[PDB]
Order: sequence, then C-alpha cells, then structure tokens
Amino acid sequence: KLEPFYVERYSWSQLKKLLADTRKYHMAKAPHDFMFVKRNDPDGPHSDRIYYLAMSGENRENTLFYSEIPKTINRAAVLMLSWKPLLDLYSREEELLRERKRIGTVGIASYDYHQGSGTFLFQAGSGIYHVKDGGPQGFTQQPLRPNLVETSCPNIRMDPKLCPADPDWIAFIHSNDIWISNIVTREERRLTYVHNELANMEEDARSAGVATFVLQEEFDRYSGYWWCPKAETTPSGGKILRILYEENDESEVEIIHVTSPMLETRRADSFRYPKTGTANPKVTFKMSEIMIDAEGRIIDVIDKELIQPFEILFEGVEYIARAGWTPEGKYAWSILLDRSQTRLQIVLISPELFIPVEDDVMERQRLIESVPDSVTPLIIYEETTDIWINIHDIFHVFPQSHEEEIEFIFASECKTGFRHLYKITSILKESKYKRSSGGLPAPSDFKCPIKEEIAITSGEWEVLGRHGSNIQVDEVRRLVYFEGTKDSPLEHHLYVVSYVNPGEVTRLTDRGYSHSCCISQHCDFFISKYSNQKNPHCVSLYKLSSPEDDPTCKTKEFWATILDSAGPLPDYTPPEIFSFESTTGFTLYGMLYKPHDLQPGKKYPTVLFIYGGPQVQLVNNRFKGVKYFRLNTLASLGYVVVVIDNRGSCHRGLKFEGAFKYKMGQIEIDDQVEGLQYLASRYDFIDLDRVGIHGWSYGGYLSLMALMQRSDIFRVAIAGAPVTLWIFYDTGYTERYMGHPDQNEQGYYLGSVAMQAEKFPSEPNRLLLLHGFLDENVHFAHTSILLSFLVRAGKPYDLQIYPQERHSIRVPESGEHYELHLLHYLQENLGSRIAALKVI
Amino acid sequence: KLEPFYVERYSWSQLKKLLADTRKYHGYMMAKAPHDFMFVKRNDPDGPHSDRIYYLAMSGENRENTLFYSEIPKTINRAAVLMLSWKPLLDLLDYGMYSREEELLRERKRIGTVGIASYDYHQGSGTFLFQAGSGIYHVKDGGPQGFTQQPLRPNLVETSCPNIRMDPKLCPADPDWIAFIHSNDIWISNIVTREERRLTYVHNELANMEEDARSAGVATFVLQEEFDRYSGYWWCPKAETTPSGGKILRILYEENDESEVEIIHVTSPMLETRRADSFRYPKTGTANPKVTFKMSEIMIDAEGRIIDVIDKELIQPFEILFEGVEYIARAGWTPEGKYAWSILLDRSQTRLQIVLISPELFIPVEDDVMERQRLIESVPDSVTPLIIYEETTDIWINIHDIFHVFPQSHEEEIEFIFASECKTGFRHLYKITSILKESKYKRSSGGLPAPSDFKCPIKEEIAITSGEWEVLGRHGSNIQVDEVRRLVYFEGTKDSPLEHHLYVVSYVNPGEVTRLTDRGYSHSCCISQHCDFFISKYSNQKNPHCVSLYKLSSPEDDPTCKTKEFWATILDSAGPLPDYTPPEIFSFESTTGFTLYGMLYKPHDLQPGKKYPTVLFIYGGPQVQLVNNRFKGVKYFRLNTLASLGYVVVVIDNRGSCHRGLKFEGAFKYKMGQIEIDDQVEGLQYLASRYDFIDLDRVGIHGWSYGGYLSLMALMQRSDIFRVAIAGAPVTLWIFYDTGYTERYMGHPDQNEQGYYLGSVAMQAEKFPSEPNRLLLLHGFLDENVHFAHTSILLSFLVRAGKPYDLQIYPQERHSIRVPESGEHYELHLLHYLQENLGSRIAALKVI
Ligand SMILES: *C(#N)[C]1[C][C](F)[C]N1C(=O)[C]([N])[C]1[C][C][C][C][C]1
Ligand SMILES: *C(#N)[C]1[C][C](F)[C]N1C(=O)[C]([N])[C]1[C][C][C][C][C]1
Repeated sequence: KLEPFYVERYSWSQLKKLLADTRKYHMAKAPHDFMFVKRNDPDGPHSDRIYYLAMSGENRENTLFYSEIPKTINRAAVLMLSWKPLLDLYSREEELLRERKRIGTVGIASYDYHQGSGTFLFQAGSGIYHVKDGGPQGFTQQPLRPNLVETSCPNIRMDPKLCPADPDWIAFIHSNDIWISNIVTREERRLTYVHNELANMEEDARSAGVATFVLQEEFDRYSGYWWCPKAETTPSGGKILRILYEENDESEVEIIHVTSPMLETRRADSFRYPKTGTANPKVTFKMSEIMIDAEGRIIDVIDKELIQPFEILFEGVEYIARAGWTPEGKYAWSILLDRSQTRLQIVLISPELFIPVEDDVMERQRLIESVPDSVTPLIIYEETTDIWINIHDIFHVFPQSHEEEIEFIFASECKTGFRHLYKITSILKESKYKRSSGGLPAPSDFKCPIKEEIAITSGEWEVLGRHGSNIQVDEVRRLVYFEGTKDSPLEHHLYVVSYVNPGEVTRLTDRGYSHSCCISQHCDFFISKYSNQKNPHCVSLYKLSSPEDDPTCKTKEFWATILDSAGPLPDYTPPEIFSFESTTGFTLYGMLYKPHDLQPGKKYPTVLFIYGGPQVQLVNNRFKGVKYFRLNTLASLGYVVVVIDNRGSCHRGLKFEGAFKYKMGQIEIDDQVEGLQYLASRYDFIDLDRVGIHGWSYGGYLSLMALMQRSDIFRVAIAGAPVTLWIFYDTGYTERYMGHPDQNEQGYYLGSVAMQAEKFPSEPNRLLLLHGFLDENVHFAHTSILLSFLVRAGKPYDLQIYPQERHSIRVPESGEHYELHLLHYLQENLGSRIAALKVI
Repeated sequence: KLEPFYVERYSWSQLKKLLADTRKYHGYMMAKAPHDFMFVKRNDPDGPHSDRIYYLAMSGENRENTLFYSEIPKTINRAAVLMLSWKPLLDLLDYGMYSREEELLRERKRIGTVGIASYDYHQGSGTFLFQAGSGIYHVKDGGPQGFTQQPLRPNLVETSCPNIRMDPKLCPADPDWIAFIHSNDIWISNIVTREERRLTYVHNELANMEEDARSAGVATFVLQEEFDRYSGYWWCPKAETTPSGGKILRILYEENDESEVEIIHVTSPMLETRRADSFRYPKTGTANPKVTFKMSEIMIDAEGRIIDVIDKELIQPFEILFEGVEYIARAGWTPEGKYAWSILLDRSQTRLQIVLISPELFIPVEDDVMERQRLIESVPDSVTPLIIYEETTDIWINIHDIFHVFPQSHEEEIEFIFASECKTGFRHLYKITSILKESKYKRSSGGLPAPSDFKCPIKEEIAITSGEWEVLGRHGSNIQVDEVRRLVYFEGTKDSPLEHHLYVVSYVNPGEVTRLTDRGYSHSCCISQHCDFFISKYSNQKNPHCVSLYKLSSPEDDPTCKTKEFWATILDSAGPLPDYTPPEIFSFESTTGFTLYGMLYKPHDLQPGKKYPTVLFIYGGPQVQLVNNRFKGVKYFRLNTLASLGYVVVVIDNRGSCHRGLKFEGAFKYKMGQIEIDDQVEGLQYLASRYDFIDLDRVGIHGWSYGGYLSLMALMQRSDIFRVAIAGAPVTLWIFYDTGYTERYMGHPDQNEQGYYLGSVAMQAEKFPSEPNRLLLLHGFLDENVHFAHTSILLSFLVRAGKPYDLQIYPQERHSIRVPESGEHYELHLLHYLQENLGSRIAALKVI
C-alpha cells in the first residue's frame, strides 16, 4: 500500500487569513435581458441599439445600459462595444421575491418596454420609474434621469407592467390587489378589493394578481396578471382595456411561523405554506374590464368572473402554471396541471366566458343566459406521463388564418422521453356541452381535436425551456431558434430548424463551450454568454445572415464583444471531467479535482461535493472557478475533490430524471459510491479510508443519507439546510417526485432522514449540521426535529447556525464563517494527523 | 515540576454505559420527602394519640405525590426510636398529561413532581381541597365527622367548564364553597349543591391573546417567575350575615390588563407544526401590566343558593390611591376580615409599602354616570387606604412571605410582625404598632392626594431580632407565632451562614434567641399550629435528608424557656451512598473584605506528584447559595462523577450570592458580570497555592442560566485562566430579560447604559477567543424564560466577528431539562467535551 498524506494543520486565525488572501484578488452580473431596437437612420453608422441589464463592477448596482451595433465592422480587428449607461439614478415583499427568484443583485432586476413609444418601465426599490428611448422621441447620447410614477398608495408597489395597447397605462400590485395608473394624466385606480392591508393574514387570505409561494418557489411564475395586448374600440371614440388575473384564496392553507430577521424582537412571521398532502390555494381566473374615454379618463371598471366555477370548467386542475394572451388578444391562454403533475392541458379562454360579478341573483341569471352555450373553454392540447410534467416557458402562437383553427409551437417530453418541439394545429369546434340544459360537463367535453402534430425536433437530446432558455420564431423565413443538448449533455448550444418542413438542425454556436443565448426579435443577431472549464464567462454578439440562394439556411459571423473574460485566473486549476459506464445502464459524468503538488506514493483524503437532486446538473463544460472556487481551494490543501451527477439530475432526459420517482434518497448514493470506486481503482492517490461528503439543501439531504446508509464509506458528512422529513416540504415539489404520502408510505419513510435517526453513528466528529435560521424554504425545523430524535437516540452531532440567513447565504461575514468552519472541520476530522489520531 | 494527569479517554458509547451504570444504583433518590405538614388534635381523652399529622409525599421512585397521615402518640418509649407509619389518606388521578397552563405553572413553580402539588384545609369541617391533574377533589377528615382508619375516596368537584380549572381555594368562611380560575376568570362552585357560577367576565377563550389581554384572579408572568406569587385572588376569611338569614362572601382579586405588554413568540413544543406561541413578556424598560384591585361580593341565601353577585371596583383608580406602585407583591386579609392588605412595590423595587384596604373602599361597577356619582358620594371621605408601613433602601427590597397580623384590641390601632433588611442590612423581625387615623385627604373637595396623605404614624417599632445574620422568609421558610406564650418561631443563619436553624424568641420582651435545632446539619422546619411540636427536614454534606418530629415543652416556671425532645422519625435517610465521596467545604479571606466559602471535590485515587484538570461549576447570581452544609449527592452527584474521572471540582459563592446580608448581595448593583469572576479566580488561586494537584493551565467553567452567563464572562474576561467554558441557557443581553429581575439588580437601562453594556455578553463578542474547542453553548429550544434568542443573537455577533463556537440544542426542553433522554445526552456530551477539550492526552495534544 501507499503512505497517507496529512493536510497541514492551520490554526483558525491562519485559515481565516488564508481564505481572505485567496478571495481578495477573486461576483458581478454579466449582461442580460437583452433587447434590440433598430436605429432606422439610413445615413447613420448604426443598425441597432442593444439595451441590457448589468453591473459595471464589483459592489455596484445592477442597471440599464446600451451599446451601439454598427452597420459594418473592420474584420481585421475585434470590436469591444462600449457600455453607455441609460440612467442617472428592502420591504418583506422584495426580500421574499428575491429569495424565490434567487437574485443577489441590488437595483433593477427587470424592465418592461413598449416598442411604439420607446417607454421603459421599471422598479428601482421603493419607486416605479419611466423613461423614453428609441421610439419617435429618438435616441439619447447620454444617461437619462427617470421620472417617478406618482402614487397615493402607502405601501411598496410591486410587479409593474406597461399596457401593450396603451403605454400611458401601467398596472401594479399593492397589498395584494391590482391597481392601474396613468403616467400622463396621473389617474390612479384600484381594480381589485380582495385584501385588506390593515387585517391579520390569519383572517385575510385573499389576493389578486400575485403568484403564491409554491408558484414562485416550484414553478418560477412570479406574476398573477396579464394585460390583454389589444384594446377594443368603442362607438364613443373610447376603448376597453382588459387584465386577466389569478385570484387566490389561501384560507385553508396551513400557517407556519418563521423567525423574524429582527432577532431583537423575539417574534416570528406567518407564512401560508402548503405542506405535502395538504390544501393548495383555491384558485380562479377573473377579468377586469376597464372602459377609458376619448381623452384617457376612466369611465368605469367592471370586475368579471367565470360563468361557471373554475372547478367545473377545469375538472382536476390544481395549478395554473402559465398564462397569457394570444397575439391578437382574441383568447387568454393557460397551461394547467393536475395535482399529481402528470396531466398538462393548454386551454384557451375567451373573454366572453366572463360575466360581471353580481351578488343580486335575478340579475345574475340574466347575465348567465346572455352568454351562448357555444362559448366554452377550448383544450387545444392535453398530454400525460407516468413520470412528471416539467413546466417550461416555450409556447408560441401563430396568427389565426381561420376562426376555427389555431396553430402553435409547444415543447414536450411526453412522446419520446426527451423535450422536443412540436407544431400543432387544433380545431376550435362548438362543444357538445350546453350550459342551457343545466348539467355539468364530462372531462372530454372541452377537448379540441388535433388536425396535425408534426415533430420539429427529435432524438436522444433535449430542447431547453427553463432559466431563460426559450425559442425565437421567424415567421418570414419559417424558422425556429432554440437551445439544446444535441452535441453533448455537457454543453448547451444554439440551433436553428425549419418549422414548416423540418429537417437539418443547424448548430450556430461553437463547440468546446457551453452557451447561454438570446436572439434579437428581428432574427438577424444573437448573443451568447459562454464559458468552459478552463475559461471564464464571455459575452459576444453574432450577426445572422442567409445565402442569396436559400432564405431557410442560416450562417453566423462574429460581430463584437460585449464582455471580455478575465483570461484564466492565476490561483485556480480546473477539474477534469470524467465518465463511467454504470451498472445501472447509463453513462454518468463527474468532475475530479486532483490535489495540487501531488507527491507520488502518497494517498490523499477525499471530499465529495454533492447536490444530486432534480432540476440541477453540476457536471458540464462551464467555468466553475467562481461558484466552486473553494473546491479548488480544498484541492490546494491536499483534498481530492469529486463531484458526480447521479441519476435524477438534469439534461439527460425524463427517463434518467425519473429514476428516483417515489424513491428519493434510495438510489443517489449508489451512484456516488460507484463513481468513487471507479476513481479509486483508476487513481491510487484516493484514500478511501478518509472520505467526506458535503452539500446544501438536496445536497445536505444526501450527505445525511450517505452517512446513514454508507458509514463504511463516508467518514464525515456536513449537511447544509437538509430536508429531513419530506412531509414538511411543499406540495409542488414533493408530490411531483414522491406522490401523495398515503400512496407512498414506504418512500416517505425511507426517504426521510429524521424517521431513521437510530441509523446515525454513535461516534462523534462525523456529523455536522448547518442551517440558515430564518430559512422559509427548508424550515429550521428539519434540523431541529432531526436533533430531537438524535438526542432521544443518544447520538452525537455538531451544529452551526447562521442566524441572519434564509436558504441562501447573503451577508458576506456569514459566508466567510461558513467557509472557515468547513475547512477547519475537515482539517480536524478528516484531513490532518490529529484527525486520524483521534479515531478510537 | 509535577506531571500532568490525563483522564482516561472513553468512547462515546463507553461513557454512555458508564453514566448509565452509575445512575442505575441512584434511581431510588428522585423521590419527594414529606412536606406541607399540618397537625390536627385528636381531642380524645381515652385515645392513645394527641395528634394526626397530614402531609404530601411520594411512597417511592415512579409513584405520584399524594396525601398521607401519621398518628402522634401521647407518650413514647424513650429507650426506643419510633418510626411513624405512613397511612395513605386517599384511595387512588394524575398522569403526566398537562395543559399549557399547567406546564407553564410548573415551570414557574420549578416543580418536577407528578400528583398533588398542594392542598387546602378547613379546621372546623375537616375539608381538604386539592387539584390532582385535570380534576379538583375534596375529602373530610379530622372535623366533627371524625378520623378515618382507612383511605378515603376523593370526591370530584363536578363542572360545566370546558377547560382546565386552576388554583382552587376553599372559602375559609364557608367550606361548601370553592373558587378557581377558568380561562383567566374567577368562578365559584358549591361542592354540596353543585351550583357553579362565573364571577368575572374579562377574558374570552374564543379570542386571540393579541386582542384579549385581560385576566382576573391570576398572577402574570413576572409575578410567578420573579416574585413567587402564583395566585391573584383571596377569599375573605369571614362572612357578613344578612337580615334574611343568609350571608355575603367576598373575594379580593387582582385584575390585570396586558394590552401594552410586548408579545414575544416562543417555539411550540409540537415541532411538526412549525409554529410558535404568543407570550406577554415585559422586557426590561418596557410596560408591565396595568394592575388594579377589584372585589366580588356574593350574596348567598339561607340554604346556600346564590342570590346575586356584585362586582366592585376601587372608588378612585389604582394609580391615584397607590401613587408610584408598580407591583402587587403580596395580598390577603386581616384575620377578622375587616381589611384586605397588600405589600406594594415601586418600579425600582426600592420602596415597599404595606397597605390596608377596607371593603367600603369598593363600589359597584356602574357604566351609568348619574348612578355612579350617587355611589361615590355615598362613601365617606374618612374611608381611605391606610399605609401602615413604608420602607426604603439604596439596594433593593427582597420580598418575603413573613407578615403576621395580631387580633385588633382597638379600632384605631393595628399590631403586626414584619421582616426587613432596611434598618440593619440583615433581615430581622420587627413588632410594629401603627395608628389608623382619619386622613387629611377629603375626596369631597375634588382634588388628588399628595404622596404622604395615607401614611399611618408608627406608635412603636421594636426589633425582635438583631445581628450579623438573617431571618429566612422565602422558599417555605416562615414564622409561627404563639399568641398564648407570646413567642415567635423562625429560621435563620445565626449559628452559621452554612446551616439553617430553628429559633424561638419572645415578641413582647425580646432578648436571648434560643436555637432549637442541632448543630452539624442544615434544617428546614415546620412548626405545628398548636406550637407544641415541630418537624425538621435536615441533612449535611455526609448524610442524606432525614425527617424527624420533635416535641416542644417549657418548664412550669417559665413559658419563654423552650425545650425540645426527639419524638419520632418520619423519614430515615438512605445512610451514606456507597459510590459517593462528598466535597470539603473551605473558606478564604478575600481582598474584598469578606470571607467567601467554597466546596472542593478532590480527585479520587489522587496520585502524589501529579496535577489534575479542574472544573469550576458556577451559578453566582442573586437569590442562591451553592455552598452550605447540605447533602449534595443527589442534586450535584455528577460533580462527584467528574472527581471519579480525575477532575478537580470547585464551587465558590461569590459576592451577590444569598444568606450573607444585603451589603454582600448588593456588591453587584448596576454592575452585574463585573465582579463575580474576580472572586471565582481569587478562590481558585487560593486553592492552587494550598494544593499543588490543581493544574491551572487546564481549568474549565460550567453553569446554567446565570451560571451560563458567568461562564461566558469568565472566558471573555479571563481567557488566561479558563481554557474552556460551557454555557447553558446564558443571558447574553440584559435588555432581553424581564422587568422584575433585571431592573431590581441593574436599574432601568436608560439610566445605566454602561452597566447594561458591560453586563451583556453579546455586545462584547470581539472579546471571545479566536481558538476553537473553548466555547460550548447549550440551550433548551423552547425556553420561555431565557429565550433562545439570547443564544441566537450571541451567535449572530460571533459569526459577524469571525469567532468559533460549538452548540447543542435540546429541542424538547424549556429552561429546565425534564425529558430523561435530554438529560442523558446533556451529561454525556458534557463529559465527552471535557474529556476531548480539557482533561485527556488528546486534548492537550490538539492545542496548536
Ligand atoms: C433544496 N434544494 C430544497 C429542498 C429540496 F431539495 C428542494 N429544494 C429547493 O430549494 C427547490 N424548491 C428548488 C426548486 C428549483 C430547483 C432547485 C431546487
Ligand atoms: C437564570 N438563572 C435566569 C436568567 C437570569 F440569570 C435569572 N434567571 C432566572 O431564572 C430567575 N428568573 C430566577 C428567579 C428566582 C431565583 C433564581 C433565578
């Protein structure tokens, strides 16, 4: 055998300096939310102005910038675009939204724009502001002082949107009701009256226009209202504007208490948290109909409800996943899920389906009878799966050729097990169901027949539709731009394909990098944010053209750099990606960080960093030197570091993901250990007697499962924010992967760490629990209940709390302490001479 | 030099077994000794017994606390020792299954007993009343109905009330009637007729505590936690007759309004709920409850039926009649029921008043304004409150239970015995006679009274006791007064600050104090109401607690001269425990001018020429003395366990601790945390010069609550001396602690910014070590007394400052540790931490 390498035993103070010195040379948002606006100046040198959000440097606010795209370039040179700033200068609601969106940025997080006017609308903290650039008014050559939208509202205004039909009007949320405001006339008007700010949340559980917790946390829907994009003209010379909105009633949702951040207060905030197996909010759709006169004064506002209840019209629907309008405004649409998340429906909802709210019963009947039986909801698409529906942002509706026909592109994993693009044409027929007759509809009564369903894409690879990945459709050339894994599961690339006669898929991005892309609305440019394992993130602009002979065919030319990378970082060596053929039948991928200054004939302690849950892939060809820089730091101290994407992880198709359905915690460690054993047979420097594991959230969960199941392999486990009882986690996530608890008694038992506390070791210095005290996602109770049972069972543990932190670690001091304590714990209980010496 | 002794390095499992094996022999010891004694005469000239004694006790380990009796014989064989048989009074009621109100009360009272916690008795009827779990029960023994020779069936007081009934009291004027609290209101119930009636309507069970903060008849949190007042209502001991052949019964009660008191949230025990309970917690410098007195007047007909109930309020508001009073500390009635009395404190707790409150001072509650004036003018101006005693101090008033009122000789004069530290700086008994004059203040005239207007002149104030020693008046210690012989029996520290003893002295012509208990033991005593017997529960460092009965006589020539004879054993001790060596009590002359006492547990099998790791166990706060001549082998058994492993164990009562007088106690006024460790170290250094076996490089410190606080202060202030600190339930910010305790010792925070800063660990987090394996924090997660926030805020600052810490939480525990598994884990973790970071070879080896 080989002699063990012991890591150098630094003091706490020494380690603190070491970590400080290595952070001080080495967190600043790359450009995002791009939009392209044509200059339309035939004598001028620029084709387009691009607008984007970004941070200028470290410790600077996220704001709007523009850059000028020239008509031509010098192809001998590389053009660096100047960032010209567009502008010249937290509530509980903001804090929580930032937690749900996972945003560490200070300042402007998003913006709205209206092409025809050039009006930008954005929140910046307390205020809602607007400015004009790039419509009729023209293009600024310097930063603009914005205009504050006046209000009489006492509380934070959230979720501002411009009316696409009239950019004088905005909507927003205030104290969970919808308001509108005219930015020229200054008229302000409340539309919904479902919440009372003055009441306790315990008595007042209604809201309008907001996505509730599970929707923000588990489906990435943050808005609950949608402007109709067109205005209906009136005989008076006026108009009608429309807002579709979700109305929620959380009355029957369980109330939990989370410690208030103001620890001095010794108080706790109420949250509506739908735990697994308990009531989700009672949802419905409503519509606000807003009549405006000839000079922009409101005449009247009519609040309208569905002609029959949501539960009757949309049998079995638990969640409104997505909603919007068709481009013409003829129909509202929605993507709807059942509770088990195995049936998706895409449904068109005519405005004629809504009637005035009328508590008077004689008049209500008059209003019900006035709506014809022919007006029904139209299920244009329905799919099922034995695994789960993964919601995405891809849904493109074409202009209507015929009143009785709708054409759209959607994406789905349900046919083949990989997400692909499909062009569907559905028939809008009169339903067999007639309200008149006084019955209830059978489930199939609103289903439309499918005329055609053609696959645009196919194969053993996915189209991406989350995290800003979407499609862009060119209706002139009849093409669709999308991102996908076709070339490699370790790289994202941009592709184009014909939707009309689908065939050759053309890759637009270069191999050897993973890419995150944005296509211009005009379909003549795209941007790629790209990196690889060796090289930090860059952002570049590419011009799209087609040959004279064939408008279908697309080519790419480099145009300009928006963001140059820092070169390779000097105090950072990347990991090697490896793979192994698993006994499970899949190729699994991993990353190996070898120890630095690797002495021959010595074997080194090993740390397995792990996530291992759904919706995430760790192993790919992206730069890891920012986010996973401390994995490199561990390697520099003489730990082997390993990361493995087990089954259940992302970007391998639905079957791969589906491996842990009903069985969370039961399979992931088998893969981790298999990878570990693959490495150890190939590399004698891995000391399998000194293996540690660490992860956060799902990673914390698995770190516990590893110690509990495989104490023969894992010497120490360091579990951050672990799920320890799946019954405490929420409906949307838990039930998706694990079903209802009654239908999976053994899965809930075996997958819940805290039900199995007897299986922990009776040796100390092996288990370390870390948790943000104020975590409203994974409640501290996961940790406290575990400890309750550990104590009852006579087992040792170590604990660290981050009393000012939620799920994330936001305050830098908290992160410095976490990093320091982690390295020190590993030093003392895994890597050093003293660690091996204290083993009993 | 000397060689360092390293403790044996046990594994966690090994240590667990070791701790289990050493507890298994000493599982008999968790069992309540007889208490709440009462003597009833047999009055049987042919019978062999003079008295029957009744008391609460446990039969043994894992049995409920219940009522027993024993028979006191007229004569004894003095050649023998009589063991009294424990005859059970009841035919057994209480499981462990408590409401929130019961749980909280038990936390406030510090009671670990299951069963009957207390009882009431009515001499004239023989009626016992007691709560046993959910139920309120009665039996009869010792009245006209006679004396049972067999156990009695407890009789359930039936009810229509949905919720737990609390604080049951017999009406001393009519033992057919009881009162209790239900959902923070007063009810009464007749145990013969079964008539039940609500008296007060201030609380609504159906509302949220956030909207409904009124309560009647109950002591609020601060009173229960910081003044040991659990009740807020007092039956008038006599009934006023009506012309109809009926009667009027009366209850004085405190009515509280907690509307302005801050609401905190404490984690609900049901952790699966992920919820938190609301508590009214008056933090330092914020509002205490709005308090007043009220009176319920209950008219009963000739055959026991309620005719009417009239709720009555003070003729003018509490704030006017009792200028400057913050706390009602105590209350009750004069023996005849002519006056209610109260002991009243100002906010700063530097002014005590004893006030008499006539029933005529209350008028019917009346919303109608025309009728209210009629009622106000109908009360004469001559009827005012009577402040019969007022005292002040530059330190603090320590509330006690001593207050005895003699029968009234003259309508304009009242005679009483009270106890005070205010004259001499030690608590002593004073016989006072106050003049009840008509006040200068006249309501008619429509003004407000000046502060002095209700002060009664003092006719006489004679000291019954004096000296450099205290009379004891808390924790069950009280006086017994013999009005026939004109004597007062009391407990005190005259013979030694390490022993409590029973004393008697004349109140009429006070001189020589006679010690009745034997030297070499500390005593806790109960005197018979008849003053011809007493009981002592007594122990010392070498011997577990005994309970013995002693007969009192005087020679025919001199009733002042009291003698004692042993009569019988009630409880014999277990002998000395076999796997236990007690500590030595030591003392040293401090540079501070005081003698300070300590306990030293030497290591077992002490090898010569070795020096040993040392653990200082500490409390060090007010109201407590650790070092005295009592058996410590139950409560502090694990100190002996540590000694057995090879730790030296040290305990020292620093300045601020109890039983040394007010000046000693007052050493830390405004200055908490600043003095206590200097005394601890001085003692430690005294011992180390005297005993070369103490390794001063390897000293640890550990305590709970104030002890946790000081353990942190020790590491902060004296990291040169203390290698590790283990702090349980520490106060880390005095601003988070309550009004009643904190303001007493530290004043209001606005007037003592420097005191609060220097006394608050969490404001000084930078002063902790930058070395790990030195600080360990322990806390009950559900603690509603010392909130977990003390720990979480400390960690907030430790994290901000980059300092390491270790932490253990007890998720099922409040301030106390009640679940045995929690205690097993605490003990295990403590010994293992000490082993790994203080005592062992590996500990020294990991020091960098
Ligand atoms: C962590 N991770 C927690 C506990 C459980 F593992 C899931 N989880 C989450 O934060 C989820 N709500 C996230 C949904 C988006 C994909 C990452 C996990
Ligand atoms: C502990 N001990 C806590 C914190 C502070 F030190 C005082 N304290 C208490 O529990 C007090 N409420 C007790 C009052 C009665 C005598 C012991 C202390």
